[PDB]
Amino acid sequence: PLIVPYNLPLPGGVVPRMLITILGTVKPNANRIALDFQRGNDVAFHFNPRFNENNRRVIVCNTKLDNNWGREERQSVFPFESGKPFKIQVLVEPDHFKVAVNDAHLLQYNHRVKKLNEISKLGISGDIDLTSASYTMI
Ligand SMILES: CO[C@@H]1[C@@H](n2cc(-c3ccc(Cl)c(F)c3F)nn2)[C@@H](O)[C@@H](CO)O[C@@H]1Cc1cn(C2(CF)COC2)nn1
Ligand SMILES: [Cl-]
Repeated sequence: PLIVPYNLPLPGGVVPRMLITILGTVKPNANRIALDFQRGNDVAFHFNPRFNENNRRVIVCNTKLDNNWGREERQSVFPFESGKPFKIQVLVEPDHFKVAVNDAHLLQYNHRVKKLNEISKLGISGDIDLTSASYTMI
């Protein structure tokens, strides 16, 4: 186990068939979790479970370019529970990131940042106990 915030290097960026697995436990009274796939200061893919946005649970996904947040893609299907162990898997495909949580498909996010081989860091932050963060090629 690791203390957040944690930054997982992605040397030479990401490539299709790369499967990034984040294991942890959601804190009791969790408010937010964030994964930030970064290309330098740009956030190619921000994955942001929010546990109480206007008393609703929502997944917010977005890209940050030149320090500006773009168009949010939102999803009400919310597989996380306060206090429970989770597995987030981000599978890099040619045209999108595919996200599955606890072995159930959650969402796809089309590549806005095109230079996959420059998405060289993954930041992990928010209301989790981080167990591990790793990747393999499928
Ligand atoms: C509150 O800041 C949010 C941003 N955010 C979260 C964290 C964050 C830090 C620390 C921790 Cl531990 C975490 F879990 C975290 F999520 N940092 N920045 C990010 O979630 C963004 C996504 O779109 O939304 C917000 C910012 C935002 C959104 N917008 C619009 C365009 F998108 C929506 O109408 C205009 N303009 N600004
Ligand atoms: Cl944090």
